[PDB]
Amino acid sequence: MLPRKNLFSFTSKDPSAFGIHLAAAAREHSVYFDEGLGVPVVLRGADVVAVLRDSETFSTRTYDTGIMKGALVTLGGEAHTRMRRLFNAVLSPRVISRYEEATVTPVARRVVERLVRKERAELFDDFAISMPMGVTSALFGLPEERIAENDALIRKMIRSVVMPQDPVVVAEGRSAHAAMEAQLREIAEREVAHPSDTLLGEIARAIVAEGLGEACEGVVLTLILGSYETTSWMLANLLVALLAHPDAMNQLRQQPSLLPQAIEESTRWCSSAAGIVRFVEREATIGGETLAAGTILYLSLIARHYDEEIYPRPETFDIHRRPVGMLNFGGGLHYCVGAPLARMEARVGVSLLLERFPALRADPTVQPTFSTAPRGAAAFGPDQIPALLVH
Ligand code: HEM
Ligand SMILES: [Mg+2]
Repeated sequence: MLPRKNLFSFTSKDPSAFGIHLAAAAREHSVYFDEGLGVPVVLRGADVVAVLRDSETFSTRTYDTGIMKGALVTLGGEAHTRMRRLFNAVLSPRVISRYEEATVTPVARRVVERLVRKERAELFDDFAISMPMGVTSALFGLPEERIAENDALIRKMIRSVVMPQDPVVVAEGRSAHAAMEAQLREIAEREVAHPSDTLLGEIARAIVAEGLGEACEGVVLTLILGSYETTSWMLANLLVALLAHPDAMNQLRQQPSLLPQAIEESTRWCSSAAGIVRFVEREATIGGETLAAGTILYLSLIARHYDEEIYPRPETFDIHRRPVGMLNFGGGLHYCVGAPLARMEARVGVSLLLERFPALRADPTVQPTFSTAPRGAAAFGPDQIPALLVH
């Protein structure tokens, strides 16, 4: 018997209360069975890093189902190394800067332009969502007239990865996947005679450089599923961090090149990634508790961020902290391959929003709530981001 607690149902109006709560609980026990999640959880940063380091004992087997079967994150050993090299090549710094100029800036400009005559915004709906809706179709040569349809298809895929059990929902994921696959096949087949300038174009060419033909559609769908919702929760909590710290927002105006390190601090102070899951391949012990072969284990990617031994005054948002060793993108073998795109999109989007709305600030009349199921999503974050845009 693990000790048992219910820490993930915690809600609050204070964005830092949950990380405080987890770090307090971790002082009491690192490993505990969370009755709200239904699984054992590892809290302490050192235990989480240790689990992530030992991929042979703690695998990604639980992910290897439905539309995720055989995908990058499910892979270990040599299989992962080979496929990971392909992904790394299509998200390298040259590619990131290329798509900064060709795709993300134009999209960010359009998104921000829409707000220009308005007095208020709810920046989750009006920015955090809008960014990846525009960026994903543009990156992958998907038609503008299908953006809503494809949003619904992707949300259905994502639902199926969250509800691996339910065979109707999985079945709906599977169908949505096949419609996306058909659009993306059609686009990928055109690349042979008419190579494009899109990212889906660089992928089709990288598949050949590694001698694969691994489907182009496959790579693209992995990137879509890994970015489409994550991006919105990262943007959402960046905006929270900025709008909640008018002293910091003042410093950023004075010195715009501080934005990247401000982003790094937003990801420590208010990470959107609550946790990830591992499969215990052979009995092991972590923080003194025994974990039977076959256990499904949840790793907190937040508690480390609030451990005062690692980050002093962790409750305080400091844009000069320059923190490292955050867990928001994971650690080890499966460390997020998309992190360069996420960082860039956050920087580009937010810089454009800030420069366009000198008066941008929190709206004092609405009290967002923070939870680990905001609007049902698998994230940590606010239910809305009410802002004032004028004077
Ligand atoms: C915006 C914020 C993002 C966050 C917070 C996030 C977080 C994560 C985390 C925690 C993992 C590790 C999963 C595990 O170890 O179980 C991961 C892996 C991954 N992420 Fe992200 N990510 C984000 C953006 C993206 C983007 C933009 C892409 C695609 C462009 C993407 C694609 C992936 C892929 C493919 C993997 C698997 C990597 C591997 O197994 O080698 N992510 N991400
Ligand atoms: Mg790091």
